Amino acid sequence: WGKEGHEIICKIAQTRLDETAAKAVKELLPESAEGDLSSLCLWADRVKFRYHWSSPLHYINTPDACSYQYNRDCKDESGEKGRCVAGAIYNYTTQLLSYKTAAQYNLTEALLFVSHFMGDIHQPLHVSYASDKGGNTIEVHWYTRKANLHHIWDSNIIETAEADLYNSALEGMVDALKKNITTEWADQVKRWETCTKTACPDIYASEGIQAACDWAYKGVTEGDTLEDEYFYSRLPIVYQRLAQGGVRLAATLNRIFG
Ligand SMILES: *[C@@H]1O[C@H](CO)[C@@H](O[C@@H]2O[C@H](CO)[C@@H](O[C@@H]3O[C@H](CO)[C@@H](O)[C@H](O[C@H]4O[C@H](CO)[C@@H](O)[C@H](O)[C@@H]4O)[C@@H]3O)[C@H](O)[C@H]2NC(C)=O)[C@H](O)[C@H]1NC(C)=O
Ligand SMILES: *[C@@H]1O[C@H](CO)[C@@H](O[C@@H]2O[C@H](CO)[C@@H](O)[C@H](O)[C@H]2NC(C)=O)[C@H](O)[C@H]1NC(C)=O
Ligand SMILES: *[C@@H]1O[C@H](CO)[C@@H](O)[C@H](O)[C@H]1NC(C)=O
Ligand SMILES: [Zn+2]
Ligand SMILES: [Zn+2]
Ligand SMILES: [Zn+2]
Repeated sequence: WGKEGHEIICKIAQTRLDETAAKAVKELLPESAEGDLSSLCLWADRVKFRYHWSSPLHYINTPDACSYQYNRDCKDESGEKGRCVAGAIYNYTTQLLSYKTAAQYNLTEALLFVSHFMGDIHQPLHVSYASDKGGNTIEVHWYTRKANLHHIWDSNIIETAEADLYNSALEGMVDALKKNITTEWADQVKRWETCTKTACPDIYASEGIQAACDWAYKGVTEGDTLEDEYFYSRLPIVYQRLAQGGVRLAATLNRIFG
């Protein structure tokens, strides 16, 4: 996701932390954050080159098919196993288990990475085809503007919804997502939070590629103009994935710090 998606996910998550997790997050955040996790949920994107080793950790590349397997797909351009967003989530959640224990890692970074990557693993086109670079090479128009399909999913759909209903800001969208988490999707939310291991990234990635095939890629050809029909039909999936991301980020931090 772009800025708006990560902010939404982290705002939802921080309000769903239990007391012990809320305290740990406040302690691990720098003073400059003023206690707001969402103010740093794009930090990972800014260190893609400062920490070049981190760039493959934002996504998963799959073959041209609608399936994800950790062993097959979680690896970077040198084939190094684990170097994908799922592997990163396992890494940084494990690191955070070390908070306040008697026993090398910067746990502020671990928090910022897990927060961002929990978001990215929910963007459908972050678990999609290597052959089109997760939709980055699929050039279309979003209404009147040229854009690639990946960018439409990272940013354009959310921003257009913001402008359509929420006066070009994310607060109204956040409150509507929270409303639905409580009153429309309560049953689902309980399932989203369930994880028998730290975290369950492979579950999230498998959902993501299914969404990529069913919703993101579906019906789209190079050069198409995506407009109201695509926007209105895909918006609910975006809402679902943002809500899942926020719910799962909170549930994961609650497990880690409890
Ligand atoms: C789990 O989280 C940790 C902490 O963020 C993260 O560890 C980092 O791993 C990278 C490598 O993946 C380390 O970067 C290396 O640093 C060493 C020396 O400090 C350098 O020599 C390396 O440069 C060589 O290797 C590169 C290949 O990675 C080449 O491209 C390059 O040309 C050089 O030959 C490299 O920069 C980094 O230091 C650690 N940091 C810490 C604190 O351990 C780890 O990758 C995460 N794993 C996941 C998410 O799977
Ligand atoms: C733990 O990691 C964070 C993030 O990398 C470090 O905070 C950064 O520190 C650098 C250098 O002092 C500054 O330029 C940035 O302003 C800081 N970023 C943030 C988000 O706070 C922190 O210093 C690290 N702790 C260590 C290395 O002990
Ligand atoms: C909330 O759910 C209602 C009813 O299903 C739906 O009309 C609305 O679009 C949803 N809003 C969000 C932000 O998901
Ligand atoms: Zn993102
Ligand atoms: Zn992206
Ligand atoms: Zn990212």
